[PDB]
Amino acid sequence: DINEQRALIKSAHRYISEKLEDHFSSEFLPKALVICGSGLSGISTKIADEPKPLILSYSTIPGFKGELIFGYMNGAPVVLMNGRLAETVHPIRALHLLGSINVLIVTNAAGGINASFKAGDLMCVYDHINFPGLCGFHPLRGANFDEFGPRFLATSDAYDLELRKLLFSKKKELNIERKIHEGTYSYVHESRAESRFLRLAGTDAVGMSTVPEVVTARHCGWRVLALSLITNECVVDPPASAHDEAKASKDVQELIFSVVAEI
Amino acid sequence: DINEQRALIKSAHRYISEKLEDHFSSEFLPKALVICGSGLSGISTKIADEPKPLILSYSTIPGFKVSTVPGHSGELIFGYMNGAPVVLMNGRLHSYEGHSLAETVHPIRALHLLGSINVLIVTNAAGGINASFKAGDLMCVYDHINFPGLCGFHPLRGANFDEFGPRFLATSDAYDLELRKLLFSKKKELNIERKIHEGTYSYVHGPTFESRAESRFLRLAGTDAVGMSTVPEVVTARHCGWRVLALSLITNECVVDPPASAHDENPVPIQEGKATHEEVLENSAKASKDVQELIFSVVAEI
Amino acid sequence: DINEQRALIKSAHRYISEKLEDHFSSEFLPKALVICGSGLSGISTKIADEPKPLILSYSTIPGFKGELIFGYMNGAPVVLMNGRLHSYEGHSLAETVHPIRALHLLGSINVLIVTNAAGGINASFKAGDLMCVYDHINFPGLCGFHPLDAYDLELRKLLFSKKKELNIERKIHEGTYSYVHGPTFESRAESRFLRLAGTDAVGMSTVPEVVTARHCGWRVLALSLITNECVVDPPASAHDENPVPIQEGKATHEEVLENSAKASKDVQELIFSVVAEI
Ligand SMILES: O=c1[nH]cnc2c(C[N@@H+]3C[C@H](CO)[C@@H](O)C3)c[nH]c12
Ligand SMILES: O=c1[nH]cnc2c(C[N@H+]3C[C@H](CO)[C@@H](O)C3)c[nH]c12
Repeated sequence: DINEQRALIKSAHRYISEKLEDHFSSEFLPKALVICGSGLSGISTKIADEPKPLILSYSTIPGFKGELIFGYMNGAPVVLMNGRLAETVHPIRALHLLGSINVLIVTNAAGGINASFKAGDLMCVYDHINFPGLCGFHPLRGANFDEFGPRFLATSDAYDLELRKLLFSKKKELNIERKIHEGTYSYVHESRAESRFLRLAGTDAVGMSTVPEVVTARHCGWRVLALSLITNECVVDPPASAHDEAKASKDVQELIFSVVAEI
Repeated sequence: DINEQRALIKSAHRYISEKLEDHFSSEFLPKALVICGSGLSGISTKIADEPKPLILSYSTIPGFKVSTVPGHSGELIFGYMNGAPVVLMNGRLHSYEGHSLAETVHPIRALHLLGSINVLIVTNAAGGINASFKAGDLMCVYDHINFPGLCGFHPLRGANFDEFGPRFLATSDAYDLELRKLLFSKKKELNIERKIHEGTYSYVHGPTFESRAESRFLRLAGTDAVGMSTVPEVVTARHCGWRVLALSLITNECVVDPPASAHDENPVPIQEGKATHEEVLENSAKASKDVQELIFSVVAEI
Repeated sequence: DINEQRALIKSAHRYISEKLEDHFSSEFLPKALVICGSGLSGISTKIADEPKPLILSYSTIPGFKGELIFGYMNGAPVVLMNGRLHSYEGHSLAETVHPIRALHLLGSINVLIVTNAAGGINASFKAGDLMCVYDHINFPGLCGFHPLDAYDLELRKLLFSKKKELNIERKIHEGTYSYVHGPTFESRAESRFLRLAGTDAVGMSTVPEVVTARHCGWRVLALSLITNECVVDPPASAHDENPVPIQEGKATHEEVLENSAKASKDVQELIFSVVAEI
């Protein structure tokens, strides 16, 4: 089970590393993996046309259940995951074997739970609640990959302070007027009562991605920067009583483009 | 399948029972199962040399799964502690290792069939969520939160073992009052100064330590200490009709403050105070002698 | 699995549809499905004698893991589910809602009326009160357990108008039902948690049926019978010299069944009145 998972991770790396060497004139050693969430596939446009980026379809990569994009962004070599529990984070581990990536930048679309948030706002993630992981669906469940990281991983330090300071500094410099908050992302696998529960539980934004990748990247020792696009404000007010009578993506693109040059 | 689970339970029992009958000259009828938590395997040193104890490796008993952790694979130790026949589970299984909850509590079912055990004494290490707790303190468990259980991961899911207990088990009475009073009486008798709080333990799956927001969530939900075991064993023992005494060692203080903000002028490093397994083990080791002596005293009076 | 799940649902519909054709002289097209929860089998007595109702045991219907009763109630053609399935029994959520998906294929049902027993979490509720459900919290759904605006306002108003018309004194609250997996009754700390989470009543069923009915395009009316008041007080401390016994007030299935049966006549009268205006 872990033996087969290890072999598939090594096969994926083996394949990827070979394709890089055949494609690039110099060693390609990406400093970051960028995961483009829903509606944010335009991050790819920010990849320079020279040298010609390398594109591998997931179908072609051993053990990948979409495409991987290898190229330069603002002078830095990166990999983009265009589209996306053990198997869902397999790509992170396969890419870790390249031995160059030290930052995961992950973007997603999320529902606004914090009452201050409005659609179109951004939220830099500085904490998370991994609801399925508290219960029994967890990317690290099973035998530990001892070569990658520890059996018991702290997550109180999951969201790098310097990367967050960097993101905000870059926003003020490109003078982006879009609202950006800092808060807690809750991962779940939506009623008024459930949204109310999420709010009182401490949720600022909610969605069904990101956290398993953040946990897996942290397990590998990477730094993590995570950014949510608030697509809508969830309603928390009770139903009526029977007794009664893509502008965002553009901004995300430029933020990330700026960020990676200092990564 | 339940008829498959019954067969595995009956098989484990038969193996264990036959081992005992061949090892001890008097019928061995343990009154308590003691489950030893992280860093507390020292409890086994309280088993007397005479009569010779019996040690059964998990790897040799049907249905038992071994730890994925080397080389602590886990063993059942049958012997006399302070004159009382007991069985110790030296090592427990955790669901984060990849075992089903049913697998982690199978030994309780198998041992129930000996027909003598009426008390579970369960120990564990836990992170302190209650702000007043400090590493080194003990907490006597008088209540729990089974959040994974509410959400679909429950050791009693499936056809009910009607031979053992009710389809619908109350848990508002899970933590016997007289055993908790016994525990505190022994603290007094032994002049142990270590604090023993009383409070609520929450089971979470792991294997990550909790984020700040998760810990804040557990806190607002009423958690005093958090760990990755114990609750499914308690529930299963209760299903079998045993009384339960549960004792947590607070091995670390969960970090619950919001992380440094990007806007903060003098930020606290987000790594400050982070939990590590090494801190848990070293703190378990420091408190082990007190835990050993408390249990040694308790088993003579059950 | 999925293109085969579809086959089992069609197989169930074929079985049922032919049994109905064989049984009734005129086309029988039920407009409501009533799911009879814990201790509420008495609904069956409200089915009229003429035309004779058809009973189908769950054991003879393809894919069903109880009985289905097809007949007229207060002039309305309905189906009753006498017995429901629960995830704590080891059944997948898909298996627990299979009967709804099969019956949807008749193309005639447009209302689910679902009843259940529930523990009272709201401090003001008493055993014997009813609660009309207007919202829910799906706890297993947080982890992705899933069978595949929910609770019709006009049906809720209809329920209250019938309580008034029938002079039923029994209290009917309106509030939030929390679905938790079971099969244990909640600990004191768990019940206090549910209360702070916004729960008014707690139970181990219903939500997956509601979600499935909505997916099939049906309106939903859900009624909980409060059968017991959940214990919330912290248990006796070892330091208390005058402790309240930890067993005091504990939930039992016996209490649930007895209290379900006591409220059953009122619930039957309500549902009987409602289906005629569905
Ligand atoms: O206090 C409660 N907690 C959770 N569920 C129920 C229920 C509902 N049903 C009743 C049945 C156990 O009596 C089981 O299927 C859950 C009644 N009271 C409670
Ligand atoms: O802060 C905590 N959170 C969750 N569990 C534990 C435990 C119990 N542990 C011990 C072990 C990790 O150190 C693992 O099996 C769960 C001690 N401290 C904490």
